[PDB]
Amino acid sequence: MTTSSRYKTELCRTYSESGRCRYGAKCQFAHGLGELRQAN
Ligand SMILES: [Zn+2]
Repeated sequence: MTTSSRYKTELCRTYSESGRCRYGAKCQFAHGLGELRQAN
């Protein structure tokens, strides 16, 4: 069963290198590629 929602499916890829960080300081997913649940 696990969580019945869970956050997004993205990940701090190149972002973590001070790039963009769609959620600077608050990033957990939404960022560069982030296609865990779309190719992984
Ligand atoms: Zn980030």
